[PDB]
Amino acid sequence: MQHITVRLPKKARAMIVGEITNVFKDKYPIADKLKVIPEYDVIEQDLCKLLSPGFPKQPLRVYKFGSRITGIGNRSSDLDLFVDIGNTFHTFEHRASNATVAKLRAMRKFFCDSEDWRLINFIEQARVPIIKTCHLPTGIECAICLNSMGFCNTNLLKYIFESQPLTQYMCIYVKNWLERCKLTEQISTYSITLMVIYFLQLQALLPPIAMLQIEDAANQAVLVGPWVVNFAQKSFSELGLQQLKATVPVIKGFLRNFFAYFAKFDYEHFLVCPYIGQANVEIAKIERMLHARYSAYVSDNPECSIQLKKPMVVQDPIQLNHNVTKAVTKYGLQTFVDYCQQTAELLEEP
Ligand SMILES: O=c1ccn([C@@H]2O[C@H](COP(=O)(O)OP(=O)(O)OP(=O)(O)O)[C@@H](O)[C@H]2O)c(=O)[nH]1
Ligand SMILES: O=c1ccn([C@@H]2O[C@H](COP(=O)(O)OP(=O)(O)OP(=O)(O)O)[C@@H](O)[C@H]2O)c(=O)[nH]1
Ligand SMILES: [Mg+2]
Repeated sequence: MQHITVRLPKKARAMIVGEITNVFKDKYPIADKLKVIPEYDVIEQDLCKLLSPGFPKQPLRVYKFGSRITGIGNRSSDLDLFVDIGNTFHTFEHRASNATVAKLRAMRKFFCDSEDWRLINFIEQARVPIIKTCHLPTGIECAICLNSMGFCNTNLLKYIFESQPLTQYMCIYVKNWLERCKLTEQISTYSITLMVIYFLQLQALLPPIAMLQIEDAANQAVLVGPWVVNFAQKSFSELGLQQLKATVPVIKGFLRNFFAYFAKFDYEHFLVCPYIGQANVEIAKIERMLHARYSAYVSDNPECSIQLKKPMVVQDPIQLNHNVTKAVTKYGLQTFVDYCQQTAELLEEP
């Protein structure tokens, strides 16, 4: 019923009204530690040893990505892995090719037969097909794919989080909030990460991604199909952006404003747009504001444009044809908005 507000789940309410310190006391130091632990080298080595024989004359490289690597993971987080077999890094696949699916199918048997791996699930129908498998010596669940784009946006998030740590604290908070609100079926960890990034861009605390991707005599694009996946690694001092120390008061204030902002955002006409990094980016206008490679890509592939006829539009800042919240329904959006409203209220000072 659209005339009634969806009540914030008690599990979320107890954590919000509870101290924000308890939300980080343990979570931030764990997340920081998990950016680099020796277990990941063991996983990398075991994965290469396992898979090389199946692809004998081909280069093979493992790329770690996802929340562990960016610094918002916890001990139960998966480890996301991109296996590059035969220099596919720079090849864009909107949906996986038959050749990609064949390689993933071949990889399945290796994990099945190995004593060191428990095959959990082989997901073939997804946008990004993945093999979910537990590395038994470490106990870490690995999510293995053949698509480089997540690794690319992981390196962007890592730069953002390291340059402006407030961002990372906020993402740890909002990730946990999403879980306690039971919103993860429609809004992913990565979606809410992009929302935090966009919010802070509007506070002049983060640069637009477009500004990091100027193509001139000094800087050339790394391309994955039509997408520019590199970025200038400028100091924030050179960018002219201040770098805050995240304290509990500071985080609490930015979080209240975050939820207040997305509580009142006009999802019918505007999109969350970390590429442009400015306020009030119109759904009606975004496609004309993108780089010429986008226009050329869609002109040749009109079925592959960003999906804008959706309740909630959050555009990936690198894979510009991807609305990462395209699965949010009308009622799921109302639920999100209602939860944001109630959360910002509980974060007010007296
Ligand atoms: O490289 C990736 C990409 C995505 N994912 C994660 O896989 C999960 C499922 O991905 P989606 O949320 O996109 O839903 P889906 O499987 O039905 O595929 P589409 O609707 O987009 O067509 C999501 O939680 C995503 O974050 C990865 O783990 N690795
Ligand atoms: O829509 C999507 C979803 C996911 N991804 C890419 O897949 C990465 C892994 O997608 P995950 O679903 O594993 O999320 P996450 O690792 O960021 O956080 P967890 O819930 O696992 O702790 C994401 O961090 C992103 O790089 C996309 O590129 N697009
Ligand atoms: Mg992950």
